[PDB]
Amino acid sequence: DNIIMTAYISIFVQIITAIISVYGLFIPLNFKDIILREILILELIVQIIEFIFYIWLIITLQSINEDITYVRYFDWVLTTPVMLLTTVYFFEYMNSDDGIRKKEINDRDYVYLFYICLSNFFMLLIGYLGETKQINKMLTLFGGSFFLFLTFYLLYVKYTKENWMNYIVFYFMFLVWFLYGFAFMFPFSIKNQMYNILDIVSKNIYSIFIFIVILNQSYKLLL
Repeated sequence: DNIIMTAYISIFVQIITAIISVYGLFIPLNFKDIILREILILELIVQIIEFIFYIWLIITLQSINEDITYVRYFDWVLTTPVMLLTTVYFFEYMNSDDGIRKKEINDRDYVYLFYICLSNFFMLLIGYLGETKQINKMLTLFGGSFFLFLTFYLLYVKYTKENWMNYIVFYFMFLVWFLYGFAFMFPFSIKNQMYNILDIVSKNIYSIFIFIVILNQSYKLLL
């Protein structure tokens, strides 16, 4: 019953986060802060895919007859590249001397951003092969972890600066994504409970963070 309970907890946070995010879109922004709204729009698009998966899950769990963990990959293969792009946009926001927008970043860096998303795709493909038992768990863990490390290395060396604001955002995200790999080791129920709660942290906490940064930047404009 704890897969269902953790799914409901995840859905609860998704709904409240979506409401917060929509109000966030309409907060007026100073010039330098425009990219924060570009990030929040993409986080809301991630939420649409996440929500469709979670409604599918709670309906499916009524009559589970097979191990449905692999179905998460149809969400992740869409959401995780968008989340890596929004992370790049947020690092560029933090670290850039004057105003920066996603078009400037995309137009400049599309090849490198492709590399990041291709590394991430290989991580997911290896996970999917392990989840569907087309390769053994040990090969899945080692190959998946290799591409997780490559993704986060490529992100670090291009987009971070050496300060504690950067270390918090980078290492929080790295640890949370690593813990999806940790979950892979566990039996059906425990693994799926872990994913249900991890999604709150990887997706919804990120949205709430961006909302609070917008509110902080814009508070004086609002009042």
